[PDB]
Amino acid sequence: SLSHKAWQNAHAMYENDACAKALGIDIISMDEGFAVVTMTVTAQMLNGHQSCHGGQLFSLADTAFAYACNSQGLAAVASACTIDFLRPGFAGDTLTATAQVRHQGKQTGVYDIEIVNQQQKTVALFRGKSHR
Amino acid sequence: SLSHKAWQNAHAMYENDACAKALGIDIISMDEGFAVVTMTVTAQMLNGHQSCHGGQLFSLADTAFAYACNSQGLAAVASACTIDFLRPGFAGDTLTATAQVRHQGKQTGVYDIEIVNQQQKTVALFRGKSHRIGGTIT
Amino acid sequence: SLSHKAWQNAHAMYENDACAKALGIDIISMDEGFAVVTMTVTAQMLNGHQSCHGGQLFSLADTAFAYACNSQGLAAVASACTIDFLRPGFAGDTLTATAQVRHQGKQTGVYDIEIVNQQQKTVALFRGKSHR
Amino acid sequence: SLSHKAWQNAHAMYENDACAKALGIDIISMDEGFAVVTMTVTAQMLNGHQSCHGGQLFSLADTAFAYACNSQGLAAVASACTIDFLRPGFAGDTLTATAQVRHQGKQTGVYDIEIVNQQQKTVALFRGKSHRIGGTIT
Repeated sequence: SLSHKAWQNAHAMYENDACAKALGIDIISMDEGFAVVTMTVTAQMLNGHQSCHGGQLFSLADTAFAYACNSQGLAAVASACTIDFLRPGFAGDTLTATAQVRHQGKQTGVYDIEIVNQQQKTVALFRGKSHR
Repeated sequence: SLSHKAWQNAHAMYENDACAKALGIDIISMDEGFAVVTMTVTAQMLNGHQSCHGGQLFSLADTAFAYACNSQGLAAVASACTIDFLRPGFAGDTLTATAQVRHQGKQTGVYDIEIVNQQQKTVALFRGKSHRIGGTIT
Repeated sequence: SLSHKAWQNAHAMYENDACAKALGIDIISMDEGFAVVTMTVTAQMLNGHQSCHGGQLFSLADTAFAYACNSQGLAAVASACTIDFLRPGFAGDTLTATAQVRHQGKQTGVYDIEIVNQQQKTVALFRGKSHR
Repeated sequence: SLSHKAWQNAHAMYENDACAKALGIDIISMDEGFAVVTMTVTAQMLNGHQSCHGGQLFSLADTAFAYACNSQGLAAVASACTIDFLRPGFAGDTLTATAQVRHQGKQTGVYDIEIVNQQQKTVALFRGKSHRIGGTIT
């Protein structure tokens, strides 16, 4: 019932935590409809121009997004995502991704995620459309 | 010709692409403004629904995109892009990403990528915008 | 029944035709899941830099899209749209918008629209996500 | 100060903006990187569901966007953008589009626009990318 819903919440949280662990992502701040997580770029994530590969950035943002869904028990997947890359993230940068619900409908939602560096400059903007 | 140059560029890039090699991406087709790459979904890449993670799918699309927009010999990177996820990728699924130039100016370009599984079903649609960053490729 | 569905088709077509009329849009070619329509930019559509305003371009593309939905009886609205503007459309250009279904799900779809000028250069690319 | 300059720019542009005037757009707030504009949905703008047309909604968002990204005094145009439609706009609805800078480099910028109706419900979310085209505004 209620207890199945609670179980699903806890299950979605365990899964999100396992991906975060495996990516080296830490929760810094989290509350209703938002989450701020951090990650350090390591030399293992560099593309040929020595910056963070777009797929790690996309995961870091996906994980922040999952945590923002999960702050309110609203487990969802992304159905679409738009991303502006403004500056590269280099090895050793500490990247902070904030995700924030902007609209939550009956079946779908829109979430914005901003990734910034340790100089507080914007590395990337995402807007995602979610489903569930 | 243009296709031979496109493949030389792609061989140069792939030879030091550890993300592509780590994910098992192979390149199967190359022409100027055009690339087709391939990857098998292994269990390691799955979320809680036994479905491929977005970042792996994004990475596949971004790889066909990097090849297609670097194929003319001018180093270029993504400034922006959009992805629609249409169907899950399940373990064992073989996924083919095809990237095709829609516009290429002196500095900027637009490239459409489609990811299709072995049943010929669309998994995902991506559209990427590139920016040349100066000089020749890595 | 069937005849209600047929009536709705014909009704959606009349509406799309009235918007096209009011925008000066002509059908050039149309078939299952695609439509190619044209429009001339008039001096009444210019912004301050003397090019077509983005909202006329958006309408021209919306109308091509409606006609592509309607080619197969699949009346829909756009829920999201992404647009790259590559070159302006100037007064007197004849702009051709092609719309093409790329995916059609149970409730939703994706359509691509390209607008080109009379020199066959690309003026704008749209990708739309549709609903119905 | 910065806001006074922002409003001078906006008065200069609006004074010859016939699309804004034709659609009844008014400007109500201006600061550097920031603009709020307003419009009432009349019957003339409705589709077959008695709902505002996308192009009118797009035009409203693009107007707040043009104001916000021209507010620093450097002529700039949209190179790309994306819109999510969330709720219909019905006749009589008063719609407010607020545009806020997320990034502004020397040449390019990103601006987020939200359209809200008189019940404070979101109608639409738009994100636009701008490109400066040289010199001062029209």
